[PDB]
Amino acid sequence: ADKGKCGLPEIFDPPEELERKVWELARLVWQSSSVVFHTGAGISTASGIPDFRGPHGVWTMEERGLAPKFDTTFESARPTQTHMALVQLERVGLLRFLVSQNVDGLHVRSGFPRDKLAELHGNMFVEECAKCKTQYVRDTVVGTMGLKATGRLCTVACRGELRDTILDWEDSLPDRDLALADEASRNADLSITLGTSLQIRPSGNLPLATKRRGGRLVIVNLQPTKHDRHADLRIHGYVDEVMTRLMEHLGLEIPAWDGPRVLERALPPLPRPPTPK
Ligand SMILES: CC(=O)N[C@@H]1[C@H](O)[C@@H](COP(=O)(O)OP(=O)(O)OC[C@H]2O[C@@H](n3cnc4c(N)ncnc43)[C@H](O)[C@@H]2O)O[C@H]1O
Ligand SMILES: [Zn+2]
Repeated sequence: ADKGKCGLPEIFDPPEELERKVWELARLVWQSSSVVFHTGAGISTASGIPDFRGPHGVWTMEERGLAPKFDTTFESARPTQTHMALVQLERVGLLRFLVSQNVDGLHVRSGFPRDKLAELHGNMFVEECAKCKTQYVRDTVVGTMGLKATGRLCTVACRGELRDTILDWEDSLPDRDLALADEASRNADLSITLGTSLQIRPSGNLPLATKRRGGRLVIVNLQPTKHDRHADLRIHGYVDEVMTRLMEHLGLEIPAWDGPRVLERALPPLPRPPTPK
């Protein structure tokens, strides 16, 4: 396949411009009915997992004849302030759906409901049965990549071959996840992209489905993105700093993470502060 544009220069918004943009983002969240978030490799860099096309990204370092650096294992990695902010946003009903390109499995481990999440490129902790399609969320990473047999069998008897959910460059996106991600993105009046370069299709094109129906588009990234020209608001800064300032404006606290936990279905929305005039 193609690695795309790697190691592009990073842009940083000054403290004055950044503060005004987070308030503009807060206004867009309060006024929107269907908010869909789009996450990429950048929202995991603050946890010790490198991105792909950033200054020290996997494909950027490969081009330089160097190896990417991991400051953690996927099992010892803890969800960032951004992952936990997204958990709270969903809990208070301010987040309708979450579309992710990340294989790190941090969204599931943070306690985010799996029925409001589309894992387009898979999850390295999730293995699927080839016969009944039943998914298994493991506490450790699945040893195989490229939808290959792991060795373990189904327990629902079915006894079907369990395969990884990691897609190779040539593999097609999962039908259920892509259909739900496309439906949510199309029907959203606000799509916010966090830590994604938006260079890989159809994943990168999903936030544009919002823009096609008069819906608003917000892009939060350090480097420039493929669809920068069609964003209503472009925030250049660290996703953790942007989300921390956002939660403060919304009057929401970032919840504590008490270790890896799996939530299959979303609960009814928890009480949230009243909306400003
Ligand atoms: C293997 C596979 O099947 N698919 C992978 C991956 O799933 C897919 C998606 O790419 P993405 O998720 O956008 O990573 P990025 O291109 O490196 O884009 C990440 C973006 O995050 C930005 N970024 C990094 N840290 C950030 C931070 N703390 N705050 C804000 N932005 C950040 C960075 O500038 C980069 O532009 O590309 C494929 O190689
Ligand atoms: Zn099975």
